[PDB]
Amino acid sequence: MWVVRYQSISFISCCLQAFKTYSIGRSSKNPLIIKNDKSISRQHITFKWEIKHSSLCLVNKGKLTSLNKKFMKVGETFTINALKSTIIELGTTPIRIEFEWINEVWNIPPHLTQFRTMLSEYGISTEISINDIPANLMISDYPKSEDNSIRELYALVSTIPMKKSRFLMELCNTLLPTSKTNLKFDEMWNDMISNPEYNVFDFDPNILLSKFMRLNNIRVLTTIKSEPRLSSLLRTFNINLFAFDNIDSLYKYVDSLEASTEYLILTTTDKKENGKILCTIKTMLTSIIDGTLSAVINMK
Repeated sequence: MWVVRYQSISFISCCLQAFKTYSIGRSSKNPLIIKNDKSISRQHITFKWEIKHSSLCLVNKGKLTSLNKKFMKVGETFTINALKSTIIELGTTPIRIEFEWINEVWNIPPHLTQFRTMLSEYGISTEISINDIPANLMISDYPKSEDNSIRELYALVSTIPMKKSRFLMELCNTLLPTSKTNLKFDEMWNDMISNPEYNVFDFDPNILLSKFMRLNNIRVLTTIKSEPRLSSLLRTFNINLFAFDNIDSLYKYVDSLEASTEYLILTTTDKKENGKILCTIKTMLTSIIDGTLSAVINMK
């Protein structure tokens, strides 16, 4: 997303909506007024971007406007590319205006498809396949989520932060139209992003992953042919992952394994059977984060 920010001193910030032609000046008719500076024209500078690749297009309408020390001629068109921030200095006393590209890509559940267009209109990208280039935010409704979902698994192991879906809907419903009405986008974002009632879990991502190390050296034996083929996610935690065509083929292996060998079995279903204890991803996750794994591993 594109954020612009500048400047009783009032810190103003605002999320740039695509295709809208924005403008900074002293004239009241601007979306973003700079007060208290005569070096600032009626309409001093304008800009709009459209759907990396989401570059910003600016055109200087004011007397003094400097980008990285090179000075715009009145009317000159210049652009800012979609790293870090970029600042353009305006006026005699330089008023420093900052344009940041915050490449936000969110992984969302399918029922929230109705919000994708809006999110993209404000530079928040969404995805449904866990794809390959990681996302920075996983919208998830765990524990109210499919029992053999790999999504929470993928994010927990990828230290991607997980937030309830109301976070997504509150952002679109509230802080988006309001950031316009009060030029404090940055404060709202950081309230919403640090507000705990949108958190799925009680610990920071990397702390969550820390609870994932008691796996240590253990055999994980599974009936599940998964999206990012599981073994990948768990190659991280350096764990012997073993897959079987039907729970038959897996029960075979247990007899072959020596006694007092530790294993758990990740199956379609939570239930005890043949003395052994069979669990699913969601139960394994939960026992890990809770620490109650012991009541789920078996030994031979």
